[PDB]
Amino acid sequence: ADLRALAKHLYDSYIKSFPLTKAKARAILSPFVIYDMNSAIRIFQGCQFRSVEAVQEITEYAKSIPGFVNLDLNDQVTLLKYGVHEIIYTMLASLMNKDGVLISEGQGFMTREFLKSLRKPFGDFMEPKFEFAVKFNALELDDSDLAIFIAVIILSGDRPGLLNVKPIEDIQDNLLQALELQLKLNHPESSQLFAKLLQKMTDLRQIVTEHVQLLHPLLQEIYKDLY
Amino acid sequence: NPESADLRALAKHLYDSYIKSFPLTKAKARAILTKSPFVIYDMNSIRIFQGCQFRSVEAVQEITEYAKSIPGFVNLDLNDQVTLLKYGVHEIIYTMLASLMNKDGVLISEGQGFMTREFLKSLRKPFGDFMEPKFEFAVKFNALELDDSDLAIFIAVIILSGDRPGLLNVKPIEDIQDNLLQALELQLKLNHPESSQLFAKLLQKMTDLRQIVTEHVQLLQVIKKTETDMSLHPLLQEIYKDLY
Ligand SMILES: O=C(O)[C@H](Cc1ccccc1)Oc1ccc(-c2cccc3ccccc23)cc1
Repeated sequence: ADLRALAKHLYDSYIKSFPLTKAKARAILSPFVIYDMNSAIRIFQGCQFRSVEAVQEITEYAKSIPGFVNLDLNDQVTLLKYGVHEIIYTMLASLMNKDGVLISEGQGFMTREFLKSLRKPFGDFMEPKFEFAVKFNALELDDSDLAIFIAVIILSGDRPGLLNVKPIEDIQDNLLQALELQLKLNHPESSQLFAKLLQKMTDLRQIVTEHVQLLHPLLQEIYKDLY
Repeated sequence: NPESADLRALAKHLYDSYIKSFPLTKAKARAILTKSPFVIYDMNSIRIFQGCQFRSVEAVQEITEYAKSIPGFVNLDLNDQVTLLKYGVHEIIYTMLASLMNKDGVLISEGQGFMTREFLKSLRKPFGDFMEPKFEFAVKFNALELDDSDLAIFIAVIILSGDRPGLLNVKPIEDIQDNLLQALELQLKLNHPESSQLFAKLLQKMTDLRQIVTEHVQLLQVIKKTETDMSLHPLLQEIYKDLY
């Protein structure tokens, strides 16, 4: 059918857009372990720099989603604006376990306790994403499921200020069918995977809103607006 | 298929419990909105907020009665019963509230009145924005064209969520929600054969549900201290105490 072609195309584009896949993360999870100060504001700013990296990679991945480049430009702008943060957290889950997260494209690993011990502002920076990551990682998704999931996420017709919702929901419809079939084929004995996955978007958005809540002139200019 | 039959029996039980638990259903509300209400559209007729607290508390009682009928719920560990009710009852209040709203206003007083959206937008201090997020949700949610038989399973699903903060025995809850989600899927396929992937879109609406409740929590924090003379009910106070 159409849905396996769509799923293979999306998987191939995910492999090509994202250097460090979930499979490689699971493989690792040897990295340099950062467990304390001997191994503040530098960690937070580094996370924002990695985030701008990732925004660029995600936008490139979005352009490969069939139909997306054809949409009205304002609607592509606002879909990426509100989608990239939820996708960043979805992809960050791939790099985490209960004890820490892999950083630096897989060569480092920083511990959850070292992150939890930072001074007042930065001590809760990461803790909601660890709490979420444990739940999301319990779904035991792999890369081919995530490739379709994040596309679904990008094609969300509820973002405020959308000009033309109809083609976007049409595409998300195709994607949703493709995802449902992908999860039936890959996870036979995972009874209601589709529904549980869609439920996870509620925690995704709650993370995003809480993180928005918590939040050199040329550098200031590069790393403003898209977080 | 033999399993679809079991899901049908579950759906029928849930629907029957819904009808028994909520005196004013979506069907009656729609019938009244299209036997006719008195309309309130300006002052000529703080008080409204206390009315909303009285109705909220009554809704909490009705939803607790419904919850007791969801198969398995009363057999759960009493602490998880308290946690699920604490985290689910407001999502359910806004869900059922959408049934009573259209673009222009909302039914009040057991259906005998209708208060206009603009009037509710014109209220003083930080009260003008009380109903707006609800009207904005209601317009999108009513667009799904759900009926009582769909809603009855949906709100059960909303109660039995295994990601609620602080649950002890997640396993029985995810088993119940798995069952309820199969039941809802079947019901929506049979009852709305032509609406494509309605199940996915309904499940996606839970996101806006949670955004409504967390924004209402903030607004509540801003409301209670401006007017130290205002009063909050212990039931709602205890539901909001911990939270997020
Ligand atoms: O959240 C809920 O339980 C309901 C939901 C709901 C929405 C619409 C119609 C019916 C019910 O909203 C409420 C919002 C406000 C107050 C309230 C009343 C009196 C004094 C207050 C002082 C500080 C804060 C809140 C106060 C009660 C319920």
